[PDB]
Amino acid sequence: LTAAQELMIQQLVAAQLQCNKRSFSDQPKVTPWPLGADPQSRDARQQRFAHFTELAIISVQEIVDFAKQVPGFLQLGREDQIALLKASTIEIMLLETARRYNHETECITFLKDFTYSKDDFHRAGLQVEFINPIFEFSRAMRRLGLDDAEYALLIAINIFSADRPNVQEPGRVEALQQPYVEALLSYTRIKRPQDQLRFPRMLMKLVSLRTLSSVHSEQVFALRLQDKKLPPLLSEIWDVH
Amino acid sequence: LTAAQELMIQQLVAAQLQCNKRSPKVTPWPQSRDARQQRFAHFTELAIISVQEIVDFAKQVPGFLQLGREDQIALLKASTIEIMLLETARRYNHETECITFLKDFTYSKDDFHRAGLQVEFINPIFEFSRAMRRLGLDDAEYALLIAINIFSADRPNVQEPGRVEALQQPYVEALLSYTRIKRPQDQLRFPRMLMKLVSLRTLSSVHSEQVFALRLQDKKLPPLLSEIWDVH
Ligand SMILES: O=C(O)Cc1cccc(OCCCN(Cc2cccc(C(F)(F)F)c2Cl)CC(c2ccccc2)c2ccccc2)c1
Ligand SMILES: O=C(O)Cc1cccc(OCCCN(Cc2cccc(C(F)(F)F)c2Cl)CC(c2ccccc2)c2ccccc2)c1
Repeated sequence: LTAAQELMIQQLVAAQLQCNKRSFSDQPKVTPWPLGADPQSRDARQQRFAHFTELAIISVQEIVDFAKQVPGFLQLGREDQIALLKASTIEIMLLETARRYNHETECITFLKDFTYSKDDFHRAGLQVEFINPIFEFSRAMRRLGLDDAEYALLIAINIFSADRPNVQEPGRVEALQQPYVEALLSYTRIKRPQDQLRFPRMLMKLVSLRTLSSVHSEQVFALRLQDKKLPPLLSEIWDVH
Repeated sequence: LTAAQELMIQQLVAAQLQCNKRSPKVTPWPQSRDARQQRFAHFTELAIISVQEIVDFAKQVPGFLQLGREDQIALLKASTIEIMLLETARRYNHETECITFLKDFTYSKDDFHRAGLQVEFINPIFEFSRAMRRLGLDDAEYALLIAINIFSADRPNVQEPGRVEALQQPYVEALLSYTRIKRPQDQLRFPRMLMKLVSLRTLSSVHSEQVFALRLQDKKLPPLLSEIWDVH
């Protein structure tokens, strides 16, 4: 690896780590999960869903801040930064969620200590069409066994996707993406020099994330039909309105 | 390149050319409402022709008939629109900004609008087409991309995803080696190609939205397309 590729990876990893520290700091601010008689009532379902929207709000805000720290992001015009973040945020959340899936327990751990089973998501009113694919994707991500440098680079590559809607300088976005693809290629070559299909398997995950983003749109659309509104920051990125 | 890999690549290239060479009669291309439905009927029929090619090509991709019938159907259902977009990109002429079906039938961005397709559908297909032309894939690269697209284990309703992924592997290896030997000083060739598979997933959603917009606009897919793209 060149010094510049090493610097680049260190920057992304360190920025990610500041984001994690913020999550740990805000865990005490989150409205506790109802550990109630869990009486299959309408009230506690709303409380679970609301508690989940707060985790999502935390992640959406960290993603905004992380992207300013990604070398090159600030060279794009503000309208393209917005467009790239609009589209890639849900995909980055899915990657960060897969990274926190525990295949042994079949549970996901957000923030510092908040851990959730399949049925926990079901209990917040999320549809099976949403839950099941996210868990499939997470266990697929685990088989690759990505480290910190690999997750971070994948995320940067995801941010600089030139086929997002409303992008005004798509060629420019592709040229900012290329150094990240290059660093991921060189890094995987050096780390597992005898698994040559690892690199293309990682990029295939970018493909899966597009489908999941679609699934997510249908979930939010099912929310509109159920009269469940999202909080302002989430509504701002994901509702058509 | 090993003999097994040359065999497989050549098989795809020759299959692709024989599917093309062999492929009929169509509704004449003719602004009134009768005329909208006309142009639309016309393109619907060109799309059926393409579906027939793709289906015939898939059953000749080594690996495809090793799968159960259910997975065969599931992978074709999902792949068809994506391969069609790939074939459409291939028939884009950069110099005329027009797309040519079947040697002869030629159309511009306007022609697609005059047949009542969303602009939200047309503009992304033309963006993809021209991006695909910059990449300049050769016959082997296209063929191999298509086979890789077919064997995506994450399609809806796949029963044996581990098997589908196992079958995708040798096509991915063959594309890696082909690009290393045929373009040795373009390191990112290979990943740029795989990144088109990402674009295609999103184009697939855009297409579902266009199918949905036909449903509320009282515009019916003909039965062979309906079997693929309508719900229920
Ligand atoms: O944990 C951290 O440190 C920061 C972080 C990183 C990633 C995710 C995260 O919180 C996610 C909270 C759980 N979640 C909420 C959610 C996300 C996106 C949209 C919606 C909504 F629009 F539907 F409201 C919701 Cl409710 C759900 C989670 C999930 C996991 C497993 C099955 C089903 C759902 C999820 C969904 C989409 C993307 C990522 C996670 C905090
Ligand atoms: O010409 C050949 O040799 C065989 C061939 C190869 C590729 C395409 C093809 O048919 C062209 C049909 C044009 N088309 C119709 C269409 C395709 C897919 C879905 C739908 C529907 F769901 F809307 F019904 C339609 Cl109407 C549209 C075409 C297009 C190009 C550019 C802008 C807008 C639309 C297209 C759309 C999607 C995928 C491929 C082509 C025959």
